[PDB]
Amino acid sequence: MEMEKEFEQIDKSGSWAAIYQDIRHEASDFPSRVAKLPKNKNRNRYRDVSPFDHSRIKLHQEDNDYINASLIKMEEAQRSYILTQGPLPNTVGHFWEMVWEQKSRGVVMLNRVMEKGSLKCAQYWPQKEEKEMIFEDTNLKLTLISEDIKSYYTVRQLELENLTTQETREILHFHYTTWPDFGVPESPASFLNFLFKVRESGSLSPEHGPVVVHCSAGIGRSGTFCLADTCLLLMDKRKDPSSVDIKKVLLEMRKFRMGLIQTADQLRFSYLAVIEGAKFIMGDSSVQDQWKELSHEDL
Ligand SMILES: Cc1ccc(Sc2ncccc2C(=O)O)cc1
Ligand SMILES: Cc1ccc(Sc2ncccc2C(=O)O)cc1
Repeated sequence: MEMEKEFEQIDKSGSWAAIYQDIRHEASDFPSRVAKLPKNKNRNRYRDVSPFDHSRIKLHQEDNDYINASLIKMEEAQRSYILTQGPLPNTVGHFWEMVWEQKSRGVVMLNRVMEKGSLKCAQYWPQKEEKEMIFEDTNLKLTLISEDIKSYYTVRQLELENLTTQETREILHFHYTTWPDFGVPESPASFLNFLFKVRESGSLSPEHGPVVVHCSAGIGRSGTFCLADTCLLLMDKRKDPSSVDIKKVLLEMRKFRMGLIQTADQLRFSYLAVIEGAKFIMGDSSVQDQWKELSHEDL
């Protein structure tokens, strides 16, 4: 079926939980043996969220090459993403090692450091220009260059230096700051405006390594971001945009990391985002300005 009318048909029939459970039943199951080795227990935030062996990102280190991160490679859309958990106190150095080794330009963060009164990830970037961070275990230095705070998100320019070779690179940090502690946003307008800002930066483009995207576990909000981006790109590439099947795309992405999209509410929100985003793309270029306005990002 098409998307927008399949959407109204699930709303009127109130069957989002059943649709989502079907996806869970059909999703791939691949081994994650490296994640479960005892030496890696303090490298995993959640015991039930692990990268598959076949798609996990390897650190270029001979002692322990493990990080909780997966390469999602979308062949028809010609986009790749790295999805990872929020860094832990003992993995912030591994996190920036991965960014360096994979030649990423951008990092997309979809959570706040504290949510629901508990820590959801480490403070892994510097908050003041004059107070840089040094990661001694991986020999990297990280400096805040500039920060632009908007109403729904913040963009930061960061400098990452490999202290071994004295090479430097500019990394862009895209921080969506307004996802609610419970549930999903009422309108997808600010999330879509954010996605378009990441796109406009070059961070998703083939001349760079894959974008690194995370939330707390790296499967829920993170899955919503890459699912919406890939579906919109396929609608632009194909002769028949109504042939894009969001459930089939999600199952393809779940071949590369378990658990993407964590609730039926996140599934419904992903449909909403793709539906509204397809109107702004067209050919309606003006819709982009509309999203920006409706997002009230200023202040
Ligand atoms: C490796 C790297 C190089 C350059 C930059 S940007 C910059 N650096 C210093 C002053 C100003 C800027 C600016 O972009 O205005 C970031 C990272
Ligand atoms: C064990 C575990 C912990 C956390 C997560 S993320 C999550 N969990 C439950 C609902 C929603 C989300 C979300 O994606 O926001 C997944 C698994």
